[PDB]
Amino acid sequence: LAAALAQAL
Ligand SMILES: *NNC(=O)c1ccc(-c2ccc(C(N)=O)cn2)nc1
Repeated sequence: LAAALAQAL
């Protein structure tokens, strides 16, 4: 989950 969101950066 973190990675899925983190992609924004
Ligand atoms: N918001 N951007 C990111 O989080 C992000 C962009 C690109 C990459 C990345 C990682 C690894 C490679 C490689 N060829 O090993 C290339 N680009 N990470 C994060």
